[PDB]
Amino acid sequence: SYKKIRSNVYVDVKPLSGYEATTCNCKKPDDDTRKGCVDDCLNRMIFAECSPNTCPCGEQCCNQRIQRHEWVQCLERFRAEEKGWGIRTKEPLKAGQFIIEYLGEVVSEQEFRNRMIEQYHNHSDHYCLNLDSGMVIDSYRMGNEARFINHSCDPNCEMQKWSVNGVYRIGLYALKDMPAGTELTYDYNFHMFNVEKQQLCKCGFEKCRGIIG
Ligand SMILES: C[S@@+](CC[C@H](N)C(=O)[O-])C[C@H]1O[C@@H](n2cnc3c(N)ncnc32)[C@H](O)[C@@H]1O
Ligand SMILES: [Zn+2]
Ligand SMILES: [Zn+2]
Ligand SMILES: [Zn+2]
Repeated sequence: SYKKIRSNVYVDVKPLSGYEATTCNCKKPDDDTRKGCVDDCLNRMIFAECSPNTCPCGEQCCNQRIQRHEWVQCLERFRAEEKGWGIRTKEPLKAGQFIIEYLGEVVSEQEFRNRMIEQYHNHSDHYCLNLDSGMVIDSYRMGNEARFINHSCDPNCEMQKWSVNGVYRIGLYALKDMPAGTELTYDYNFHMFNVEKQQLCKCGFEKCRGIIG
């Protein structure tokens, strides 16, 4: 239970990326149906999204996925085995594919530490990612479906920090091909803000670490 938000809620923090000037030099394809900025793209290489009114490809550019909230419509919440409630795809997914933005409240470290002590006592789950410079996307109360995605020691998805119009935002990308019905997973230890509490890992993998965080 949470409020669904279409976009992040900025509380007491602004996660400015520091860089702004972005022009591709990767060129428009003549076909309307063929995508513009692919793996060559200068901006994509530094994990920055193109700006629509400056990009050499304009509307052909597929390096604006967060900006344009170009999420996938497969995602389905389901009764996960031992893990509670998880999320899978009804449709096959290819590697490198943008899946969903991770949404929530953007809060400072002290604001989150406050919320942890003041409000998130005797809580069995942990809904938040490190963003930047000790800023946190908290999704305990507000967020999207990306909050139901479980941990794996062997993940098929990955949280990527992007500069979008001067602002850092986190997007979920596939690491491998995934067929219909398969649950989405990522490695928490990377992104999850270090909390004193530890949890047994039920990801069910040969070389499972046995612990989360
Ligand atoms: C961000 S929530 C994920 C959604 C959660 N499954 C639910 O039902 O709301 C993280 C919590 O899910 C559970 N969880 C996620 N991955 C797990 C795993 N690999 N093994 C056991 N529990 C897991 C843990 O209780 C963890 O605190
Ligand atoms: Zn480009
Ligand atoms: Zn572009
Ligand atoms: Zn594991």
